[PDB]
Amino acid sequence: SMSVKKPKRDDSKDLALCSMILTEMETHEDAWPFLLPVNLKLVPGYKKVIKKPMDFSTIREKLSSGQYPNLETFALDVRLVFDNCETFNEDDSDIGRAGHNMRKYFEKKWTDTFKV
Ligand SMILES: CC(=O)N1CCc2[nH]c3ccc(Cl)cc3c2C1
Repeated sequence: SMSVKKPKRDDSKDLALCSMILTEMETHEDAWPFLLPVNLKLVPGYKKVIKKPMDFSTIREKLSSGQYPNLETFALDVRLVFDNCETFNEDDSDIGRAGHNMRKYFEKKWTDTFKV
């Protein structure tokens, strides 16, 4: 509260570390569904159903331009990619599997980097 803060957890390297995680995300073999925004003119249903589209390129641009106030808003956008993928894709599809795989890969990197 006013004049009462817990000790400052060091956040100076967060930007760089989130960038590194994102690079690892971008270069994963199963990232292909997520690299660019879904083409809303070419994918029937997507626009109406998915209220907040997100993709890796959009996250990279937001990151590079200071649009994440903190590491948690970054993780919210990453998770949004996978949440959308689950909303739109059957688990037993290539893309549904890719999303589960990428979520798993992300969350380990996330824990190991910021919670281990
Ligand atoms: C991620 C997802 O729900 N999408 C919607 C379905 C879909 N199909 C694709 C084929 C090729 C590429 Cl590169 C991406 C896609 C997507 C993206």
